[PDB]
Amino acid sequence: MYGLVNKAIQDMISKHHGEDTWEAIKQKAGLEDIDFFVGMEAYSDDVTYHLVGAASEVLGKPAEEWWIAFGEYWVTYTSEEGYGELLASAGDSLPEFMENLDNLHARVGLSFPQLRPPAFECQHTSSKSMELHYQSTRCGLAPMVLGLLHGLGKRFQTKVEVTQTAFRETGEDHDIFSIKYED
Ligand code: HEM
Repeated sequence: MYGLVNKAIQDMISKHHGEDTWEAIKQKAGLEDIDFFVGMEAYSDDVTYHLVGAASEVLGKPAEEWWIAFGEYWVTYTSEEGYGELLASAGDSLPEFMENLDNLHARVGLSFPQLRPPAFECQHTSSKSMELHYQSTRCGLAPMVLGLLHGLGKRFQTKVEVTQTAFRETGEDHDIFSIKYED
């Protein structure tokens, strides 16, 4: 993934747990040599998965829970490190934001030429609920998606109830979530 994802993970860990801990994770992740992540440069996806795995091993929480925290953090991080206006442009409610998300990543992808973005399709079941289809070229990021949804709930001051109803990792086609939301 592009370096800014890896910077966000370093930032979250460093902010929440201090620099010393970060270094132990980075070493455990096999990344001691990498002096710093370059935000606009592409890295092997392995780098990200290893950081998350090393974070779990060092701080002893399941990786799924790290991905959730990271997903939530990403909503603030992007808003604060150069993508505040882009986020604002994608709307001011959860269902509108989710409808715009593919176009938001198309916009990111004009700037990050090698981007492999997720794909999100909404099927609205009422004015306050939807089924969300999440398609990805990657494995294991559903929990990041749960955390991102919670991040968006906070951004829009909206209560978001999310339950995963289909799983990419089993045979099923792709991850699906049922979501209810209200203000
Ligand atoms: C705020 C709501 C957002 C959500 C819910 C979201 C969702 C996701 C998800 C689930 C992924 C994981 C990749 C995959 O599924 O294959 C991802 C990747 C990524 N997103 Fe977004 N995203 C959001 C906002 C943004 C913003 C504002 C940016 C601006 C930079 C951004 C840039 C990226 C980048 C660089 C990647 C890594 C993909 C790669 O390197 O190929 N995202 N996003």
